[PDB]
Amino acid sequence: HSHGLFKKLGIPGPTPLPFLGNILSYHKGFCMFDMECHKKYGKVWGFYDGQQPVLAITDPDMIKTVLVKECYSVFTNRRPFGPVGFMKSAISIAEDEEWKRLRSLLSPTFTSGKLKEMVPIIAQYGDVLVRNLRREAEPVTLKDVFGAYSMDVITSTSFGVNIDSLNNPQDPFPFFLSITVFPFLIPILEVLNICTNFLRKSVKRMKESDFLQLMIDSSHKALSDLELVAQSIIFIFAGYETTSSVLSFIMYELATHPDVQQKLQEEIDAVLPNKAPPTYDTVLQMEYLDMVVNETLRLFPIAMRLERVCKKDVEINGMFIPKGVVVMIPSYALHRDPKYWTEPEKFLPERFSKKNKDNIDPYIYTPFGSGPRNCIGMRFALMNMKLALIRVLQNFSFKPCKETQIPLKLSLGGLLQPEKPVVLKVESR
Amino acid sequence: HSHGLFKKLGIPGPTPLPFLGNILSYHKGFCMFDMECHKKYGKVWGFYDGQQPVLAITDPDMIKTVLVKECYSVFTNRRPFGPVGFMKSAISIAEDEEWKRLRSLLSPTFTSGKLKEMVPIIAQYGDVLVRNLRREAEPVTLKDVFGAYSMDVITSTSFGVNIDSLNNPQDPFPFFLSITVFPFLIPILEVLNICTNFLRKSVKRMKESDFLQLMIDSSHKALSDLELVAQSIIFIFAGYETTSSVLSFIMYELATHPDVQQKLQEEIDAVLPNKAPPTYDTVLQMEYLDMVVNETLRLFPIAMRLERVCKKDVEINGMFIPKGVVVMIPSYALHRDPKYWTEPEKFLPERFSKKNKDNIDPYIYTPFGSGPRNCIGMRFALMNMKLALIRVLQNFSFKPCKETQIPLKLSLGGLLQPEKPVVLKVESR
Ligand code: HEM
Ligand code: HEM
Ligand SMILES: O=C(N[C@H](CS[C@H](Cc1ccccc1)C(=O)NCCCc1cccnc1)Cc1cccc2ccccc12)c1cccnc1
Ligand SMILES: O=C(N[C@H](CS[C@H](Cc1ccccc1)C(=O)NCCCc1cccnc1)Cc1cccc2ccccc12)c1cccnc1
Repeated sequence: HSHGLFKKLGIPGPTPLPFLGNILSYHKGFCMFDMECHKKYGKVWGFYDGQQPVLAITDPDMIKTVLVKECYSVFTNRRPFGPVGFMKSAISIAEDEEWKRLRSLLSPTFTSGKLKEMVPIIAQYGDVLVRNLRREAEPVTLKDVFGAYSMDVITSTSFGVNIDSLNNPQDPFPFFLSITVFPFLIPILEVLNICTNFLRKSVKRMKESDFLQLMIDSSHKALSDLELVAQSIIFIFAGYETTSSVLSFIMYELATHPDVQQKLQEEIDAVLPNKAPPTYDTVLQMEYLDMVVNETLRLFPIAMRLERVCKKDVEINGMFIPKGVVVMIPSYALHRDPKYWTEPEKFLPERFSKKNKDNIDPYIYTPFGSGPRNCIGMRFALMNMKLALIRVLQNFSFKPCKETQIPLKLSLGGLLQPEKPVVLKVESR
Repeated sequence: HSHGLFKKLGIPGPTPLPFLGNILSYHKGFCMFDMECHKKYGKVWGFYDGQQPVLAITDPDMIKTVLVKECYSVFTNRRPFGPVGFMKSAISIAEDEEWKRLRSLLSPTFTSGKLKEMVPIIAQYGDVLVRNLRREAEPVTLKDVFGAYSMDVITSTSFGVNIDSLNNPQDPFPFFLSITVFPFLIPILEVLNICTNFLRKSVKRMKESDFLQLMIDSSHKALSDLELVAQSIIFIFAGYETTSSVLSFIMYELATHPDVQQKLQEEIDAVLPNKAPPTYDTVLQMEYLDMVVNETLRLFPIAMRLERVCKKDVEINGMFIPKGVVVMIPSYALHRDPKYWTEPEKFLPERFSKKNKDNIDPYIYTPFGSGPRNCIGMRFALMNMKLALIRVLQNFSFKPCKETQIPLKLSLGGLLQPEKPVVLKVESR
């Protein structure tokens, strides 16, 4: 069918098989597929997820045109996910005009000062972590401890609840993607009644009569109860998973690089002497801390792939793109590209130093994306993580163990998840 | 699911059943449904074809906004038909940018002078009709004789072929619409390989090395062989069916109204004395002839329903419409509306007289639609029909028979087709 598209465009790529397209080459994960295609075909290439044509671009100017220059008019939406039901109205899933409203509706949640009156609330949960951390079983599953914290902070910044997750919490947060081959079955399930339930109303209950309160405020600017919940489901998952997952990845690199973990712990002692309470302005000046979370986001991107659906015919940077093609930016392949990073498989936070910050193109390293559809909780995630990295390193040191996977191997599937959990030996001072 | 839409909009209509919506009320045809809903709910009402919300409008200013004012930006497309395959690129089926190109590509086919150098070719096939008509079996199936002619003229104006259809032609030109209830299965069949074949290449053969020649001319302005054929399939079907079907409907009203058939035959004798050959300018001045084809198009519209898919949220004439709603204009219900026509079930061509032409709103009587997506072959159809009505009435008179359905009843399904064919007794002079 559409498998002759890239042939007619003069665009190279792996020859697709009938119906399946190129999905068979995902047997080592799409990152390995993206990197190998990046080396065999160059700056641009096309392939097929089933019968869906995907155009991969690695040129920075062209990437900037897709994510920024032609976002509103052409590349407004990502690949349509489903079946979801009412979750179609979630901001990270909605399209065009409905998303444009949801973005403007939820933008003021993480402004400059909106995060400033969060630290007094976030700081309290930090101690709860150091208390549950101070346990002396003289490794530790870094994910659960970080997940307990990250759930406690996003459920508190969005709504009013604290949860010492030493006991059981209620947040219940895969291997199913046949649609990517055969997605034409999504409209089948949109009427087959396919989707949350416990949380689909547990959130809905919230009346409180602030993310929750800056929404019940609900002129072409309304918000149903399900809409309230649909945004809450996204914010809770993103605040729990993304934070905790990256925090554990950061700790793995700190344990396997004692010089970096030690030089960072020196940074926290100086700027915050006598283990002073982390404020909103002390985080924003620890420079080496910023480099450490930045270099970890390079080697372990949560996206791995950035994508935009072409909505109408375009010619960008001297190349025509038809409607309905998914334009993909292989962030993982670009973050590991030896053409932009020397020894790219190595953990070296000096890439983001004061002098080396200029050599980085902001359209090759895009851990939060860019443009109007970038990560809306980027600054909340950076602050929530850095507030965590500061207090946990002011008190503890982290060290490998016999139950630690070294070198850490990432699930060769479709998730910035490790094969084995990060279990590090925690030591105290 | 979406069945609560019109309830939340304050818009009345028949309460839908699960999954089916309101399709059950089509048991007397959608025209009866449109007329009865027009009388029970007023100027605007909504219903569901399955789970697809359809908004019916009868206000002329609002109809003008949909068909004309907001065509390019909002109401660019009709209901997506399928499964078709390569026929998706046919102009009457394509969407937005692809249709916008196909319209500009095929517009010059029926200009002012483009039809003027057609009459010398069309006139020859007229005689072929009067020859096959002069047969004296002293009724006649009006459709086959008209269909033989209308196929001979559109296959000649578009490509080079004549066909005395006294013998067998090759044009092979239903009752299947489950999709209207359950259309989510269309993308299933777009990959299940569901569609023409004989004609899918019989047309393709055309090389000729003029509709065919003004296309092989095939910069973002190309046309594949299938595209050539896909447009040819539409032009052939429209030139054969629409012409012959309306011609037979016109003859039925002329046979059942001898005063109108006689007054029209007087009109042809005067303007064209001594049965002078019909030219391009003699057709354009027979005024009563124009009224007769106009009044027949009122009682027997080929559309019955005009529809546009709402592509983005709009507020038109003080009413909000969400994305994805099909806006329907019930042409049949409006053509039979006693509020705009006195005794609307009666055949009275004086409604379109010189003085009575002003009382007609051009957005209540829309047999060819209006706006950028109107009938592109309107003037070719009007000329091709009037050129036929002139010569066939210059020689013959048409009269009811025992094998004639009086009063004629239309298929209560979804087609301007009669229940029984128009079989009239043809007499000569
Ligand atoms: C280390 C932490 C995080 C990373 C690396 C990350 C990464 C990303 C990326 C790559 C995108 C897509 C950008 C694009 O396609 O151009 C995105 C979007 C988004 N992020 Fe995050 N994210 C993080 C944390 C969070 C948090 C804490 C929230 C809290 C609400 C959040 C909410 C969202 C939403 C709602 C979107 C979709 C925005 C839209 O569709 O308009 N993210 N994020
Ligand atoms: C009595 C004869 C005819 C009638 C009553 C008729 C009626 C119509 C109507 C109601 C529409 C839709 C307009 C709208 O939705 O606003 C249409 C569209 C169209 N007609 Fe006809 N038609 C006739 C003959 C023809 C002929 C002879 C052709 C020859 C090519 C033709 C080609 C088309 C095409 C291609 C479209 C689609 C235009 C587009 O999608 O841009 N029609 N017609
Ligand atoms: O993942 C698909 N689309 C997605 C859009 S839906 C997806 C559904 C979902 C809901 C609840 C839990 C888990 C998944 C969704 O809401 N996620 C973002 C919600 C929270 C979050 C996570 C991470 C960074 N910030 C924010 C596009 C998308 C948006 C934002 C961030 C993303 C990060 C990685 C990958 C995709 C991303 C997809 C996959 C296969 C086929 N088609 C579509
Ligand atoms: O009929 C559907 N859509 C249609 C768009 S496809 C339809 C498919 C088809 C191809 C070949 C033979 C018969 C049908 C198509 O090409 N016709 C127009 C082709 C010739 C023609 C006929 C009549 C007046 N002029 C021109 C919308 C549409 C366009 C133009 C004129 C129309 C007249 C009456 C009704 C619909 C019309 C539909 C039905 C159910 C569900 N969804 C969609």
